[PDB]
This record gives sequence, structure tokens and C-alpha cells, in this order.
Amino acid sequence: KTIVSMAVIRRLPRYHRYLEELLKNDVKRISSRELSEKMGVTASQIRQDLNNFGGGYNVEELYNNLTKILGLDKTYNTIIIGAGNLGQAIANYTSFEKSGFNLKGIFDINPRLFGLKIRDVEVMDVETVEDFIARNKIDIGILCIPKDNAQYTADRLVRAGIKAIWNFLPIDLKVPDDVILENVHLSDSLFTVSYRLNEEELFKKLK
Amino acid sequence: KTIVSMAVIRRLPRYHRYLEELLKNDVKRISSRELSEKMGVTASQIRQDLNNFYGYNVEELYNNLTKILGLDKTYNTIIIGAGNLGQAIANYTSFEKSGFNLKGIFDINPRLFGLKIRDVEVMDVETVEDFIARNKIDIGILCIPKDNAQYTADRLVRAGIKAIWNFLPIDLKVPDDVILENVHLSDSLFTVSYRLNEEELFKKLK
Ligand SMILES: NC(=O)C1=CN([C@@H]2O[C@H](COP(=O)(O)OP(=O)(O)OC[C@H]3O[C@@H](n4cnc5c(N)ncnc54)[C@H](O)[C@@H]3O)[C@@H](O)[C@H]2O)C=CC1
Ligand SMILES: NC(=O)C1=CN([C@@H]2O[C@H](COP(=O)(O)OP(=O)(O)OC[C@H]3O[C@@H](n4cnc5c(N)ncnc54)[C@H](O)[C@@H]3O)[C@@H](O)[C@H]2O)C=CC1
Ligand SMILES: C[As](C)(=O)[O-]
Ligand SMILES: C[As](C)(=O)[O-]
Ligand SMILES: [Zn+2]
Ligand SMILES: [Zn+2]
Ligand SMILES: [Zn+2]
Ligand SMILES: [Zn+2]
Ligand SMILES: [Zn+2]
Ligand SMILES: [Zn+2]
Repeated sequence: KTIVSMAVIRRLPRYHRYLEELLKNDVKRISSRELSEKMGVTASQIRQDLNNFGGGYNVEELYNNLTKILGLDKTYNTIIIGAGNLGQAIANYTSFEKSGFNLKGIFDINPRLFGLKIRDVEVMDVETVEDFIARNKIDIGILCIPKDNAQYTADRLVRAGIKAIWNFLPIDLKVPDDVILENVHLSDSLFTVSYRLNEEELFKKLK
Repeated sequence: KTIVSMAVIRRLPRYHRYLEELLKNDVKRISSRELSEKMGVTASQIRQDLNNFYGYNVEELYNNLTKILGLDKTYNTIIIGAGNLGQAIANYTSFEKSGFNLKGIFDINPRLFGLKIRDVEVMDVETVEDFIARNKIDIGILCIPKDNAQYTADRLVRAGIKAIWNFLPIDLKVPDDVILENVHLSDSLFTVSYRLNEEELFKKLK
């Protein structure tokens, strides 16, 4: 659990992106109202969210403060487990590196892939991962393996001292309560497309 | 824009995930207290979300959410970009089970044409507009590099695609009758750096 509610926490990266978009179009200031319009959050909720962290808005300053709030002024040592399609897609997303997420190694069970170069890292045998985590002070494990007996792999990361798991698998991983588990569900985005495709009808029906 | 507000709409799939899991777990009813916990939402907010459309019957609320989300219908999708991300999306069979039937995958790379993915073969993207019209495609999933991607999205739009599910970190322009949903994995990752750094943050704030 967290000092600030997850509901607020989950809005923070969206404010951050949107302020990045304004800072990059040289927009100097933004009102509570334009900001609320764009975010679909009430102006007063946005005030409240930001009030957790100190005292319209100067774009560059709010941006910089959100960068700080989000921990993006620090470095995280990451590894990726699973060098398949998803693992390589994530590995090649160099924008995460510019935000402080330093990819230190990538691990697979498939000898076909051992030695493959992605950016500056070589795919290594997952056999050595627990050693690697402790040798390299790894903070985050990104999990992109198939789901079968995945708990076992999770357990190996946890007992090697990982601090957080960014999990793409569609199961419930069990981790101790001190370990951060963030589960990705791309369906949550996809299902808003089906919603919007059918919303007009849906309402025809209800009335 | 939408009849219901986007904030409500974005919580619906998450309600549906949780109810789905209660079902698989053979749980039948669920107090609004014990529901509201997990949602980390207020029973009162859960109430007001559903209100746009003492406890809850699990299978009932679930079926209602399936219908609200349009998940009782079937959508034909294509994938543009047969690289790492497009293949990860192609092979994720849960979407299929939810009504998202993959009809075609497209690429520019002559070395991929005919490559078999699940039950689909990779085709030249030069044929994508004919495909769309021939096959009544609803949703195009963009998994290509960023340069001149706007052109590709235009092709999909001119050809009558209804929706685009965009993974590219750029702002596409589409007309007001096309749905555009942008994915940002950073919105999930940056909550991991927030949580790891939170104690430090609040020590430094005080
Ligand atoms: N969260 C979501 O919304 C989505 C989740 N996914 C999931 O992401 C995961 C990865 O997907 P893809 O890359 O398409 O699969 P893939 O088959 O391309 O890659 C999996 C890789 O993991 C390796 N692997 C298997 N067991 C391993 C182990 N114990 N340790 C290290 N490596 C191991 C395999 O050798 C393979 O290289 C799957 O679980 C998939 O279901 C995929 C798409 C969307
Ligand atoms: N939204 C997010 O959070 C994330 C976004 N991405 C993005 O998704 C995209 C795909 O990434 P990867 O699959 O790793 O890249 P990739 O380079 O592995 O694959 C791209 C594929 O697209 C093909 N291609 C290029 N232009 C095309 C066009 N006009 N039509 C059809 N095919 C075309 C190429 O031949 C190649 O097969 C990239 O833009 C990447 O930055 C990746 C990870 C996370
Ligand atoms: C990403 As979750 C904790 O709502 O399964
Ligand atoms: C997901 As968006 C329309 O705020 O870039
Ligand atoms: Zn071993
Ligand atoms: Zn889940
Ligand atoms: Zn669960
Ligand atoms: Zn964006
Ligand atoms: Zn934007
Ligand atoms: Zn049109």
C-alpha cells in the first residue's frame, strides 16, 4: 500500500504526459479549466491531487514538479525476463531509458536467443538471473514470459531481492507485501474502443 | 466525444476484470464494501458509474458490464506492423475470446509476406485498403515506427476503418467520426517509479 491513494497515483502520469505536450509546444501557462477539460477530471480534483505534494499553472514548473513526484529524477536498474516478441518490443522502447529506467540485462530460457544483441545488452540464460540481480542491484523485473508456472519465476526474482515487478502476464502473481507489483492489462484500453463503437446504440436502447 | 464521460468509461473494463475473476472463483454475490475495497473506488463512485446505464449479484453485474462495453458483439481487426509488438498483440488470444477476431496482418517487409501467424498470414500493406473494404474491418491496430505513420492512418481512414488502436507515441489526426485510442505503457511504468520513490519523496517534503 501507499501514502497517496492509487486513484490519484494513476492520474499523475497522465498530467505529466499532457504537460510534456504543452512544454514542447512552448505553451507558458495552463488554467485549471483547460487542464480539467483535457484530462476529464474536475478542476477541483486536480487541485486536490496536486495538493498532496506542496503548493492556473506554470507549465514548465508543474512539469518539473511532476517529474520529481513520479521519481523520474532517479535511476532504476531494470531487467526483462522473456526475450520474445513483447520483451523485445519493451527492450527497444528507448524512451523508457531516457526517463531513468536503465536496462541492465535480458533473460530467456531459449538457447536460440542466447547472445542476441538488443541495444547494448545481450540475452542471457535465465538460469543466472538471481545472481545477476544481486550483483547488479536490480530494482525492477519486467516479466514478459508465457503464463505457465510463472509464479515460480516471480518467486526467483523476489527471493533474489527484486523490489518491483512490472507484470504483463494475464494471471495473479503472488508477491510479498513489501514488493511492488504493477500488472499491465492492455484490454483495459482495447475495451474502451468496443465501448465507443457501441455507445450510440446502447443509449438508443436505454431510452 | 462521448455521451458518458471518459473517466467513467475508463473504469468499466477494470470493473469487468474484477467481476470476471469473482466468477471464475465461483463467487455469486459481493457486498458493495468488499467490492469497493478492491476497486479502491468508493462504493458511491461505483454506484454513480453504473447509474449512467445492498450488494451486487456477480454474474448479473458482469453480464451488464459485458453489454455496456460492447463485448457481446464481434469486431474484425487488422494489425499494421508485423514486428515485435504486432506479433505480441496477434498472439494474445484473449482478445479473440472477447470478440476481437483478427482477420489480417500487414507489413512493408517483403521478407515477411506469407509468414503464418496463428491462423493469419502476413500481407503487403499496399493491399490494406482493398482488404478493409472486402472484409468489413472495424479496428486497425497500429504497431509501426513513427515516421510517416500519419500517411498509413490516412489509408485506414479513407478506406472506412471505424477505429484505430494506436501504439505509436505520436498524435495522429483522424476525422471526428473515427475512434482513436492511444496506448501509453509509460502511464503504468511511471507508477512503479512513483511507488519505489514515495517514502523518499515524503521524507524530503516534510
Ligand atoms: N498484458 C497484456 O495486455 C498482454 C500480455 N501479453 C503477454 O506477454 C507475455 C509474452 O508474450 P509474447 O512475447 O507474445 O510471447 P513469446 O512467446 O514471443 O515470448 C515469450 C518468451 O519467453 C521465453 N520464456 C519462456 N519461459 C521462460 C522463463 N521461465 N524465463 C525466461 N524466459 C522464458 C520464451 O523462450 C520466449 O522467448 C505472454 O504471457 C502474453 O500472454 C501479450 C500481449 C498483451
Ligand atoms: N505505446 C507504447 O507504450 C509502446 C509503443 N511501442 C511502439 O510500437 C511500435 C512497434 O514497435 P516494435 O514492434 O518493437 O518495432 P519493430 O521495428 O519491431 O516493427 C515494426 C514493423 O513495422 C513494419 N513497418 C514499417 N512501416 C510500416 C507501414 N507503414 N506499414 C506496415 N508496416 C510497416 C516494419 O517492416 C516492421 O516489421 C513502435 O512505434 C514502438 O515505438 C513499443 C513499445 C511500447
Ligand atoms: C492492474 As490491477 C491491481 O487493477 O489487476
Ligand atoms: C490517451 As491520450 C488521447 O490522453 O494521448
Ligand atoms: Zn535452476
Ligand atoms: Zn489481471
Ligand atoms: Zn486478480
Ligand atoms: Zn500520446
Ligand atoms: Zn497527446
Ligand atoms: Zn469518414
